[PDB]
Order: sequence, then structure tokens, then C-alpha cells
Amino acid sequence: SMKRLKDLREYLAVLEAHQDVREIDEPVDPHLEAGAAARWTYENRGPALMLNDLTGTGRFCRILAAPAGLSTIPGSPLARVALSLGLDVSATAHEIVDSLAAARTREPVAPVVVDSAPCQDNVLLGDDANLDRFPAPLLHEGDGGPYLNTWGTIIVSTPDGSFTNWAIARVMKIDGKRMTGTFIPTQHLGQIRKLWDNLGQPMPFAIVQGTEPGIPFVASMPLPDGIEEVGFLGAYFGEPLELVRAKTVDLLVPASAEIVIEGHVMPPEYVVDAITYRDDPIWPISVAGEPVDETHTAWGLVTAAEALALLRAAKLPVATAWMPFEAAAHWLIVCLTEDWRERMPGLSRDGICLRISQVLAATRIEAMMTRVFVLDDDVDPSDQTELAWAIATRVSPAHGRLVRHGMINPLAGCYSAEERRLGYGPKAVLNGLLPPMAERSRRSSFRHTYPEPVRQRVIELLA
Amino acid sequence: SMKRLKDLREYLAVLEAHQDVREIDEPVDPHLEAGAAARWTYENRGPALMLNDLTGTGRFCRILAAPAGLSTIPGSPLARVALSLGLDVSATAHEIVDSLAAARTREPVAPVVVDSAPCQDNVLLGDDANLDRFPAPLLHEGDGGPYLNTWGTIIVSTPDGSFTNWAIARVMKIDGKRMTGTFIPTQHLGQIRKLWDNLGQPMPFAIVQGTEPGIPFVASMPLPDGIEEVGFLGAYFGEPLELVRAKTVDLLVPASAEIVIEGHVMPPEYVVDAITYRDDPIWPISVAGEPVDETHTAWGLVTAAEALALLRAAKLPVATAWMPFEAAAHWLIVCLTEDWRERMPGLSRDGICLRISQVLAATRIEAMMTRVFVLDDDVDPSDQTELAWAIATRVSPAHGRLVRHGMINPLAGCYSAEERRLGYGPKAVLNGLLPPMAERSRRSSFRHTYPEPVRQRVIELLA
Amino acid sequence: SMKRLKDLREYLAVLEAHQDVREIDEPVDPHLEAGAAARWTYENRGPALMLNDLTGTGRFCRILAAPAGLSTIPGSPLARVALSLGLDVSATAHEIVDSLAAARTREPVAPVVVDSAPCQDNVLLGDDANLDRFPAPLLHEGDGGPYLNTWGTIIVSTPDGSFTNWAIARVMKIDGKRMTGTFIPTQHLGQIRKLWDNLGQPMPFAIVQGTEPGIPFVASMPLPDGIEEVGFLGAYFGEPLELVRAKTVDLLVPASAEIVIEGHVMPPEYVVDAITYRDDPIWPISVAGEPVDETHTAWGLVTAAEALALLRAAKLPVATAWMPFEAAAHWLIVCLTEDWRERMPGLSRDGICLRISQVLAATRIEAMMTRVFVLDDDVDPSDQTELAWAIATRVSPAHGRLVRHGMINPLAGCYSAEERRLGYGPKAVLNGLLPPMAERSRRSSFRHTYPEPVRQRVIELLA
Amino acid sequence: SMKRLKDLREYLAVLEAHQDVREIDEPVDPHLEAGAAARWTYENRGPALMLNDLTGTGRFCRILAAPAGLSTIPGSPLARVALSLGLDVSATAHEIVDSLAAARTREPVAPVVVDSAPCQDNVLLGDDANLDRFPAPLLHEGDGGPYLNTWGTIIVSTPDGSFTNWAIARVMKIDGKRMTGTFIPTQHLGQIRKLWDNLGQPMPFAIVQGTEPGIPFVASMPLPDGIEEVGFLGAYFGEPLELVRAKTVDLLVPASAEIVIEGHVMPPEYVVDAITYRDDPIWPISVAGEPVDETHTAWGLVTAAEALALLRAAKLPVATAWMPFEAAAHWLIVCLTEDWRERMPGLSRDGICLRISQVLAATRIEAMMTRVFVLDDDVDPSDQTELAWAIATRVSPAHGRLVRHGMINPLAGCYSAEERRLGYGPKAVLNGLLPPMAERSRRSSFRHTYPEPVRQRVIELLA
Ligand code: NA
Ligand code: NA
Ligand code: NA
Ligand code: NA
Repeated sequence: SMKRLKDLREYLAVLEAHQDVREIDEPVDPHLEAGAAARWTYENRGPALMLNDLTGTGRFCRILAAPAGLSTIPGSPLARVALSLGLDVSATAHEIVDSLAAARTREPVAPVVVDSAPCQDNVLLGDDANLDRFPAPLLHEGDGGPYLNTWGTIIVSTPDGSFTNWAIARVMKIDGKRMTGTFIPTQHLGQIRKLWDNLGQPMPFAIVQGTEPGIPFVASMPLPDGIEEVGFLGAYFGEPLELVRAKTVDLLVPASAEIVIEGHVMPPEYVVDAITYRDDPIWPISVAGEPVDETHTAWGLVTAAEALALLRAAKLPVATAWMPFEAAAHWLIVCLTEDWRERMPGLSRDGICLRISQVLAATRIEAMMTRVFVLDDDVDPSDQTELAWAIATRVSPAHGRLVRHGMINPLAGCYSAEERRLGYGPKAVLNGLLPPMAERSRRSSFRHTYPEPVRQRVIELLA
Repeated sequence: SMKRLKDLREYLAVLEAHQDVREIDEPVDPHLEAGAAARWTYENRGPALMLNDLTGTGRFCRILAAPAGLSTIPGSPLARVALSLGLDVSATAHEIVDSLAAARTREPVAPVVVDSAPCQDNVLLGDDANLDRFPAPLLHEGDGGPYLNTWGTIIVSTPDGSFTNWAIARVMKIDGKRMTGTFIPTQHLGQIRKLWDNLGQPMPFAIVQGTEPGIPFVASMPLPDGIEEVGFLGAYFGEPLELVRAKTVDLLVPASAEIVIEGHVMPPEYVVDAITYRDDPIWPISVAGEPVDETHTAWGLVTAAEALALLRAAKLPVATAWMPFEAAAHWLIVCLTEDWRERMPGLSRDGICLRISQVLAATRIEAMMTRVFVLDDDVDPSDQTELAWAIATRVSPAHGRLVRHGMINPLAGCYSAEERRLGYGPKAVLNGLLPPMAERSRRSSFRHTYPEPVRQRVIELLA
Repeated sequence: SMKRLKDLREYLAVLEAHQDVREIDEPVDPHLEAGAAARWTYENRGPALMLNDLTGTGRFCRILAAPAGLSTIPGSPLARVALSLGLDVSATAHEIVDSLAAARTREPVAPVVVDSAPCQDNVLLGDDANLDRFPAPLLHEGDGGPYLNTWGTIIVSTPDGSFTNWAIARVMKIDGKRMTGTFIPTQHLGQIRKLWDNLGQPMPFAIVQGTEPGIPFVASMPLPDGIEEVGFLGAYFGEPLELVRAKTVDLLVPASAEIVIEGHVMPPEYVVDAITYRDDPIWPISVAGEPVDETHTAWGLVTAAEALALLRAAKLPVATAWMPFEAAAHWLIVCLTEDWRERMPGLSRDGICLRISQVLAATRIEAMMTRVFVLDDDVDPSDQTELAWAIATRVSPAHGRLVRHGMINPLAGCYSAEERRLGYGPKAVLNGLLPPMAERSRRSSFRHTYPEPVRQRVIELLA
Repeated sequence: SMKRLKDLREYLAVLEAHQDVREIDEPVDPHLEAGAAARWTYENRGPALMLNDLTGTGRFCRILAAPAGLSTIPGSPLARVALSLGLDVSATAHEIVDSLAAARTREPVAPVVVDSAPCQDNVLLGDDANLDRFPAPLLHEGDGGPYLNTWGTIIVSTPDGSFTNWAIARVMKIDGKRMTGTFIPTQHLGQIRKLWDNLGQPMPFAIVQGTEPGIPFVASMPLPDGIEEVGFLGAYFGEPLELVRAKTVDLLVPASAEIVIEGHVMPPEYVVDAITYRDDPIWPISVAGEPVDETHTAWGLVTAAEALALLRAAKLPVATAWMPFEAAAHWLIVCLTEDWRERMPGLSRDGICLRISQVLAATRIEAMMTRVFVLDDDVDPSDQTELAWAIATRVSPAHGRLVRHGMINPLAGCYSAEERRLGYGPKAVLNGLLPPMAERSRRSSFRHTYPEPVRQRVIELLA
């Protein structure tokens, strides 16, 4: 019973109904103010912002800030993530990652090609296809230039057209016709780009902004090599995604897009050949930084879902997995089921942490995990206070730490200059599992230390 | 310019004015319901509760739950602590610990003896001095019996009457005339009790409930041997505390008390000889458990203030110290001033962490510190999210950890059964200090990454 | 100016001249006594033994015990290794590993095919090719059966005949016509066996015993995939090795062999089709166990030479590398040149240990290195006492340790049952490098603390 | 059945009988050559040297070098230590430390005062008591000046004359009448000196050279406060030591001395008032440095015996304790009895290492132990190769390490400049204990892997 939102207009109408989006009619400068407005919103847990009037381009193209920031909906901080993934506004952290991990066990659903889409109501070709017609947000003071892609999806196919990857990567503006961005060889955009370099031809590309809200989550997900995001999205929502043919390149793009930037990557510069957009386009942005923004609510969250699916595929009894937002997507929490010993009869607590480390180390996501804490599932790892309490009271100050050295996340902060320069540094797995213990010996709180009738009576008096 | 609240009535009238206390007129059972009501309040950040009607004793003696729990006052979660310590309702974590540490550098102020006090308006002697007249709260299902003292102060003097210690220790009820509690030889109540055992005489004692709100904070503070709490309280508030002579023992007690239990500790059982109380007495309780209760807001907080004073007395450039409530008073955070290298020219980051560890290890509080994180003072350690972000992004997953083994806190959770049985286990100091770095290279947030006029303009549009 | 010994007779005549081989004319039982005689010899640093008379087969086939054990030659414990590798009887540990590592930078020398060889003076075919004609030594009480190969070389080619690997692996006798041994898929015998399994044909093989003494050292060496041992041996000695065609299989075998066992590996059982041998054959054995035997003098030694070549190929300033015999080939010592900082200007001591760990982790030999100690080259790592002194006085008891977890050596002793069962466990790199220090501040000994004339004068008086 | 050697002449006559002392009749310079001659002797395991003719003083006073260096006696490297402690020339490492630890459980034996002694046959008083009459050896190039005491004993009493400590401490010559040396407040010479400073009087002292060989071993032993060395020596040998009254100070000195230097320590300079000596005096020296010298054979050895006695007094099942000479007295090895689990039923391997660490940390010797390895007693920790093999094959590369930080040995090499400057650094306890294992699963050697008759038969053939 999914509640898939089919485009950004539907997503915004649902946020509006829950008073979780605010319109700003005063002029906002894309030079630093739009980015600062997004940071204020994340950090104060404000409503998403629709910047209706931007210096330089006026009311032509709106900007959506904090598209999946923490929500203002009372009692539902994950509501933007939940709604983006077609779940109830009050879906829990565990229901979200479990829904994504469950879809990894299902067969991919091929998309369907539609003849027309609102994203092509307006078409700009040749010299008219110029990025100077749209906002060029300078998101942070020290950035190298305007970051045109922070929440949109890059689409590239292999030369034969048999495989297509969808990915969010940062793209910076050079001028009105050119953009640039990194093509890491360990990522899929780079692997596909190498195939176009071997044939000696420019790689065709498309960048879509403001699609249905589920796409940027799956485009952030580190799926295995050879698994298409569009197929996974189809299996996740239980129906085909509708794609439309691009106007100047042989690529299929989401029909739900607000804006489509088409072109070729020269053998790294993106060259714009066409820009298509629906009437009154909206360009979402994501302003990465300290917690909590979409680096944490989308990228780290879908990385936790992928870890949960990989650990379960290795038959480990993992109740849930989560990348705590306060740890800025540097940490993975792995919670084992209460009966993990019955499910894995031959291993001690140290043994199951060794096995988790071994399984995670064989996957694509291992370098992202600066720390993995292994805990019992009486802890909700999305509850900041309960998670800090469990780590402080269950992880020894000296033992239960399994260090590995190898490839590291170059964006992670906890590395020395030498470790960064070598791309070689430590990653740890910390054992916070308890021995078999009665609920009242490991807890001391309202819900764990008082009989049901006493709690009921207190709830009647106070709630 | 202190704003000292002189008794519990004044404290409660100030909480009432800020809508931070709620009266419960329905009957509440001291058998588990009062304790459960206190846990619900802590965990939901509710107003302090005045339980006006208790099963067994009716409206005779009221119970105050969550006397210094987190406050409901908007934007002021530490308001109960701040008001208890005579500070503004909005005093920050740093102003609180800094005010306490500043008083450790001042000369003690001797108390003054008053002839009469409201705590002696009603006097019960002999067979009338029976604890069965007052509530006997069973605070948690598995407790050994009713805990009569969780927030009151125990007063004991040395045989010569030259030195008096005030301390909060748990006291359990045996029957109407007797109570029991531990007398650890490493603590001051035990050290003073040994002097009464050498002379072969029962130690006189007094337990006061519901005093002025500052007393339980200083009675929780692990001050050095030979420093009286009453003298420190006097130096802290900048005026003498008023004491009154006890009716059946040669002891001075706070004139601000709600209830005074007098007696002798038999050579360990407390035997009640007299009970005195003011009209409509209030018996506060503290229901220790998971975060956040007075174990964290008072005991861990005053332990952080004592650590800050000890580190500063060793000439270390410590900006602030704090025991994060989410880590259940297991962790100390030590923040160094930005110019610590100018102040300590001969030490590297590792060197200053070694020095901090050496200084803390020579003090009475070292065994309580399961982990100490050493960080820069651009982090507010009382901000849960910023603290977790700083630890995750600045503490290496492998290096910068200084482990010591020795005496441990027997109540701390992060120890194995063998470490607890030996009383011997690990304590760690973790280095999260950064090399010299520009603000924009170590931060990415609203307040650190945008110019003042851009932030002002965003605040005008959104706040 | 190599001094290559061309067969086992020449090797034995050189040991005889230095009184480093002893003949035992009394009968010795291959059931445990030959193995026990080899252990006594290793452990007491006795001469190599020529067992002239064996129970069951009499004087037909002699056994050579401790072929490369520590030598009795005064002042030359490595003499058997040195002579085996064509070096002077007094070649140092460093000259040995440096000679092997220098040959890794030279082009391979193709062997030459000779028409006849002494190893085919006697030929046994069909039912006559029966292992019951030769000794079947039970080397240790608890072994599964007789180990026929402990010091001989297994020869296998790829189906096309374009690539040949030579390797020492343990082979156990089943009966007179069959033997068995492990074919690990991570080793070359297994990788080549997989190619014969794909075609669905039995893999032809040959096992040679008692070849020229240099062959078992290179057959123990973990060379990169695609580097033939015969080509390396040729480059090392500076001349082609002479091979002869096997009688019943399309394989080339060393013409210097004492015995040649030919056959096919059935898709794991070795089936004997022919046995050829020179008059008065000698079957060498190696009896692995505690230090010091050929596990240490040959396998660990050639593994240190391969590590030295790999570290130098990555441009690291490595003076020498060594696997100390007392650590039973569990440890690698890496010594840096005195001017390593001038050669690697951008790295601290920690940084160069990180780089060494990164380089070693990318190679085939990483899992063998349970511990790597990185030291200065003022330490001779082949001097037991100086090495223990340098580790104790230069490796911090807490810091400078870089742990990695991954594949482990299943034969290494320092792993728990769970780490062995998972094949996953810790390997460490320990930093024992000093800061720049004057010779007299880091040494206190005869050769480092007294002027040249004072030492000369003492040598004149005492030596 | 002790074989106590009563003076240095008897000790030297016993070494002579075993060809373990060599006389050098050629002139040797005390300026560097005597020290270099001692280093050559230690490092080449040469006989002890009697330097009969010294530049400057001729044949007046002989020098004994390497008094307890490793012995030349075949199969008995510890013979000088064994003979010094009244044991058989072939006493094992374990018999030596066990004999010393057994004496710690016996009542002290008061000495006896004799009227005359050979050490007073020649008496120098006033201006004749001048150190320029005796050799002034400059033992190492960079020393601050001549070290007059390296193997002799300093004798000091408390002002009341109720307690006397005997200790070896380095004493440097200033001129003919004055010497200097450190008086560490944590050591006994300093503690006794503080009592003479409180009364405002110079502390009388005596330095004895060339006593009976057992005295420098006990004068090196870190016995508890209040245990006199003379009483311990008496209990160890099972008879009273004979003392003689000093000529110019109220002190008793060993009657077995070669030379007695008497005087007062000025409130730190030793001032010489009298020198007494027996005919043809011998002045022994000890030239500390790299292994192996008396720092290792005496100081570290008696420290291992004291650790063995302290661990046994805490009821730990310790088979033996040893400070390996190759680790330069930086390491303690603690071996547990095979049945330690039966003797300590409630502890795991980690638990017993925690308990050992806790017991050692409460003693005077804890700061000396940079590393403690806890092993099973199937390992002889005095066998260099077996010890290195056991550490490499039984101590995990990552786990089983218990680090403590605290006071360190300022002479130990394994500390950074910051740790030395603070006097604060890490000390580790490493767990090398095995789970219950059959002899053949943990050993592979001649004595452990072959039946008794097979070994007997091999010994008959080869030994
Ligand atoms: Na992708
Ligand atoms: Na106190
Ligand atoms: Na090979
Ligand atoms: Na002493």
C-alpha cells in the first residue's frame, strides 16, 4: 500500500497540507543568500522554502531549499524522507530503511516510455540552451563557483544502451554553456565514462532537477555494479517509472522532472546542447554541511538501507541499520535481533562483530563507515539520546574495538593530513553488545521499569 | 548579582511563574506510581510535579518530582539548574559550570546560627518520631525497599565538632524507626563514620529534605577532603547560610529545610530519634535512571564544574568542562581555549591530552570519568548534536586514545563482570583536538559559513 | 661472481669440507625416528644428517635431514642458506636477502633442455613405479600419514604449456600408487589445477627430490602471478637451468634431481605413473615445527626477500627486510635507511609506517605478516638480541600500532578459534622508528660508545 | 644447602677454578679503556677481567670488570649470578628467582658485629683520605665524569640508628675529596636523607666496594619500605652477615669489603672523611648499556624475583617471573602454573591478566614494567628463542593488551620526549595465555612431539 508522489508538485502539495513548506515572496540572492536560507532552515528545523523571486532571473525559476530536511510536522521529524519514499508521514526510521532493504530482494521493474511529459513543455536548443537564463546559486562563501547540481540526478548510458546509471554528483557551473564535476573511477558515472573514452566519443548526458521525490534518494544509494536505479525504483514503488525520450541525445529521462539539461561530457566538462523545462520550473538545492541536511537524511540513510540489505543477504540477524544524522553520516549503527545467539549458535559477541566487519569489508560501502557500532535491538539508533546512552554505557573504553586500515572516505573529517594524502586510514567496528541480561538489569526508564497498569495510570494522570 | 532562592517555597513560586510546575490533586500511590510519574516527567521534559495527595498519608506530606529535571521553559532546558544555583533562568551550560568553578577560588564563608526556623514548627520526639507518618516511596519495581533519601542532604560532624560534611547518599527505609544506606570508605560520610567507630559511640546524623534548591547541588559535588559544603555554598552565593540547632543532636541544619530527620547511625543502620517539619511539608524525590534526571543535571554537572576548577588550578587553558546528559554522567568533555598553544607553548595535541590525563588521574573524581574527550572550544559540549558531530569528525577511529586502568565507578555500565568484581578496569582520554585550521575549513553551517550581512538578511526574512 | 652448486652431491661435498654433515650408518626408522633425528639436529644446531640405512628399505635410498638448518660452521649460522643460494659460506643475512631482491629487477633467463640427466639413470614404469620401494617417513606422531614431500618441488604446467610453476607443498602418502595434498585456490598449484578441471582432463605433474640446493628456496618464494620460478632461478644465478624431459608426461624437470615422481592429479589425489632416480638416491626431508627449521631459514627468508623487492619497487627507502627465525616466520622486520627522511621528504614516522602498511596490503604476502616492525637500519634484525632490544626500547607500549583485519595465515598461532574459523583476524604494523638522534644518545655498546683507537687497543689486549 | 661465598677473593677463586676470570697484566687506562674492556667482555661473553695494572695508579688497586656478566662456563651462562647467590654453578633461571622469592617469606636474620675485618687493614684519615690515590674510571665517552660507584653499596642509617638501607646508586667523582649522585625522593637513600635534612645535620654514609658477591644483588633489589637488605641477606643465606664498625662514622659496614669510603652527605655532595681498604684492593665496576650487563643480570633479575614474591603473596598461581636480558630489563614475563584455572576458579584469561595488572600496579616496581607478558609455564622465559616464539605465536596482534598510564621509568627507552618531560606514559600487560590445549596441539619440537623411546634412541645415536 505505497503512496508514491508522482512529481515535485504533488510532493509540495502534501508538504503544504501539513504546513511544512513556506513561500518567500521577497527577492533572495542566489549569491550566498539562498544557501544561507537553506542552512538556517536545516539548523532550526524550519519548513522547506520556496524562493519565489531570485535576484537576476526574477520569478522565472523558483528554488526549493531543504527538500528533505528534518520536518516541522509535530512528532514526525522524518516526514519529508517518509513522503519522498511513498510512506506514511509518521513512518519510523526503521520502517523507512526496512522498506528500502526489502526492495533489494525483489526483481527490478522495467520502466515505460511515454510520448510526452510536462518537463518538455518548453524546449531551448542551440544558443538558446544557455544556463545564464536560470539561477546560478553560490551555495557557500568558499565554493569554487555556482553548484548547479546538488539534488538533481545525472543520467548516463553505456555505449550499447544496455545499462543506465542515475546518480547525484556535484556539478559546478563554468559559464552559460559549460559545467564541470568529478568523475571518480570507483563510482558508476566514471566507470561508464571510461567506456565512452575507449571509443573516442563524447558521452551523452542529462541532468534532471525536481523529479518525483523518490528519485534523488535512489540516485544517492550505493547499489551494486550492474543494478539500475530506475529498475530498483520500479521494484520499490511496485510499478514502472514513466520515462520520456530526451530531445537532442539518445537517453530516457524521468517524465516527472522540472528541468532537463541535455548535452555531452567532453573527454571533465559537461557541454549543454539543450535545456527543457515545465511551466514555472522549480530548481531544488541541497546545501551540504553540518547536521542535518540531505547528506544525512538521504545519502547516509540510503547507505544504511544498503548495509542492512547486504548484512541480511549474508544471513546475519540484523534487526535494523542506521547512519545517525548527528554523526554526519560518518557512523553506521548495526542492531542485532534479541535472539541473535539462537540464529547464529556458533559465535560469541566478538565473533559476530568480526563476521559483521568481514561482510561489510567485502562491499562497495566499507570505506564510508568510519565507525560501526554493533548494538542490541532494545536501542533505537535514530533516537539521539538513547543511542548516546547505549554507546557510553555498553562500549568498553578499551576493548571490543576492531580496527581496519584501508581506503577512506576523502570527505570524512576524522583523518590526519597524511592519511588523507595517502587515501589510507583507520576504520573501526565497536562492540556494544551485552551478555544475556534481564530487561530490568539493563534498563531504568518509564517504559522498561514499571508494570503496565502503573504506566497506564500515569499516562491517564499526565498525558 | 546572584538571585539566591532561600527555600523550596521560593523555588516553587519561581517555577510556577514560568509555568514549570504542575499540581496533581488526584491520589498517587508512593508504591511505584510516584516514581513512574517522575520518570514520565523527566523523559517527556514535563513540568516538575507537586503530588498533593498520596495513598496512605493523604494530603499531609506532598512530594515534589523532577525538582531539577530538564525544564519546559521555552529555549531554557537548564532553567531548573540555573534557578537552583541563583542564576538567570536562561543561564547557559558554560555560565553554570564557570560560576561553580569560580567559587572554588574564593575563601569559604562561615554560616550563621539562627535561634528559630520554619523546619522546627512541628516537632516529633520519641515514639512520635516515626517514619510511618510520612510517604515511603518504592521508586522502581526491583528496589530493595523504599528510598527515603534521593534528593535530601545527610549532615554529619567529626567527634570534635570542627568539621561537617553535607552529602546526598541513597537511604532506604527498614521500618518506622530505622533506615540503612552504604558508607563507602572512599567517601566523606564513611571517613567521618570511622572516627565515631574508633571512639565506640553512635554517630549523630540529620537528613534534611526540601532545603533551598542550591544545597542538593553542592551536597552532590565531589569537593576535596577538608572543604565543607556549607562554606562553599556561602562563598558561591556571597553570603552566610542560616543554620538552626537540631532538637535531639549536637548538629546544625539548614533553616530552609522542609523536613529534618535526626538520629544516630549505629555501629549500617540510621536510627530515628526525632523528626521536625514545617507546616504542609514537601518531600522531594529524585528517580535515578536513564537520561535525563538529577544524576545528570546535578551530580554529573557539579562533577564537571569540579573538574573545570581542578584543571584550571593546574594552569591548564580549559575554556569549559561538561558531563553530557545523554552519556548518563559517564563522559567528561574538556574544551581548550582557541589560543591553548600560545598559553602552553611546549606541548603538542597529544602532549596536552597526556597532561590532562595526568592531572585528572591525581584527583578524587578520576574513577568517575569512563571517557574524557578533549576538544576545541568552537564546540558547545552541552549541544548534543554539535558534540556528536565533533566526536565523529575529529576523533580518529584508531589513534589519539590514552587508556588507563584502575579504580572504576561501580555504577558505570561499560564494564565486564570481571572488571566489576575486581573494581579494576579501563578509563580513556580521547583526543579530538584539531591542528590550527581556518573557521571555514573546520565548519560548514549558517553561523560559520556566511558573511554577517547575508545572515542578518536571512534572519530578517525567516525568523 | 656466483658460486652456484649444480646438484645435491656438490652441496653435500661442500658441507663435508666444512664438517657440516654427519653420516649415520646405524639403522634409523622412518617411522618417527628420522623426523626426531631432524628435530634434534635443528634444535641443537647439529650438522645435517645423512641417514644411510633406513628400516624397511635398507641402504637403497638415503635421507638427508636438516638440508638447510642452522649451520655448525663457526661464526656462520646461515652457511647452509648462503651455499644453497651460491654465496660465500659467511654471507650475511642482509647480503642473502639483498641478492634475492636484486634478481627480482632482472629479466628472466629461459632454461635449456638437455637430452639426458643422472635423475633418469634408473626408470620405473607401470606397476614397478611404486612408492613402497622408497622410505615413507612418519615425521611427527600426530601426522595423518607419511609426508613424502616436505623439501622437494612440485612442477605443473598450464594446458597450453606456456606457463610452469615450481612449488614446495606438503604431499602425504595414501598407498604405493597414490598421494594427496592441498590445492589452495589462492596459490599457484590450485590456480593451474582449475585450468585442467575446466578442460575435464587429469593434470600432469612431477615431484623432484634432492635437486641443486637453490631450487627449494625459489620454490618456497611467493613470487607474483605469471613469474616462473625457473626463469627467476636463471636470472638469480646468471645462467640457464638445465631441464630434462619427463619420461611419461609432457613436462620439463630439473636435470639435477635425485628422484623424479611423475603422474597425474585426478580431479585431490596424485597418481604415480613413473618414478625415475639417479644411482644411490638421496631423499631430503624438512621437519617443520618450532624454530629453527626450513620454514624459517627458507620460506620466511625468501618471503622477507620478496617483501624487500616489493617495498623497493614502490620507491620506499628500505635498507633491509627480514623474517626473524625466533618469531617462527610470523614477523617481518623492515629497516629504513638512515637518510629515509631525505629520500621521502613529505612523511613523518607515522606516515611512512602508513605507507609501508598500504604497500604491503596490496601484495600476495600481506596475510602472512602477523606483525611488521618498522625500525632504523642501525639494528641488525637477524641479530636476536639486538632486535629484541630495539623492539623493547623503541616501540611504545601503547602507540605507533596500525592494525588491519582481513585474511590471515591459517597456520599462524596468534589467532583465536573464531578468527581461524572465519579466516578473518588482526595483523599489525608497529612503529619503532626514532626521531633524529646522535649515535651516542641511542646506543651504549663497545662498537658505538668508544673512539676507534680505544676499541683497537681493547681488541689487541683481549681478542 | 647454600654455598655462600664470603668475600670477593673466594668468588674470584671459584671463577678461576671454572676458567671464568682472566688477568690482564698490560697497563689499561681507566680513561675509557677499562670501560671499553668491560663492554667487549659483556658483548662477547668473555671471562670476567682482573685489570692488574692501571694508568696513573699502577698495580696499587686492581679493577674487576664484568663481575656478574654472562659466564663462559659451558652450558652455564648464569653461573656468575648463581655463584654470587650461593647456588650451584648450573642453577637455572627459575631456581635463582625462586630462591630469592622464597627468602621474602622468611623472618630477617639480624647481623653480628665483629671487632676487626680485612677491609680496615689500611686506614686513610683526614688529608690522606683522598680519592686521587685510587683509579677514577671514565666509563663511557659522554659521561659527566668518573663513575666511582657502579657495583658497590651505599650504606645510610636513619638519625635514631634503628633502620639501615643498603643500595647501589651511581656516584660520580667531583675531585679527590668530593663525589655526587642523585637522591630520588621515591627511593630509600632519598627518604633517609630527608630525615637528616629535617634535623639540619649532614647524613653520615659509607660506600663499600668488592664485598661478598651476594650483597650487590640484594642492594639492587627493590624491597618494600622498612625491610633492611642486611636482614634479607641474612634470611637468604640462612646465617648472620658479619659487620664491622666504620672508623669515622657511626655505621656498620660489611666485613667482606675490599674498600670502604666513609664520610657525610652535605645538605647533593658526598664528602670523603676516611678511606679504608684491605691489602691489594680490588675495585669492581659495572658498565651499564645494551644487553647483557649487571643492569640485566642483577637489577632486572632481582626485580623479577621481587615481582614473583609480590604476586605469590597476593595468592596468584605464578610458576615463575623473569626480566629477559635481551629486552634490557624493560619487560617482565609472568608464567602461570598449568593448573592456574583450578587454583583461580572464577577468572578467564583476561580476568587473571586484569588481576595481575591490579596487583603489580599497587607495588613499588610497577613503573619499571614497560611491558608484562603473561604466559603459560610450558615456556621458559629465560630461553630467548622459546620466549620470542611464544610471544609471536600466542599474543594476538590486536587484542589481549591492557594499557595503563602513569609514572614511568625515566631510563626506559620506549617513551616520547613529551612522555619523559611529564614523567607520564603508557605501560602494558599483554595476554599470551592459551585456552586448555593438548601438548601436541601447542608444541612441535623434539622434546614435545616424539615418544620417550624414540627420543632416547635419537639421543643414543647423536649426542
Ligand atoms: Na549509480
Ligand atoms: Na562531602
Ligand atoms: Na609458484
Ligand atoms: Na634500599
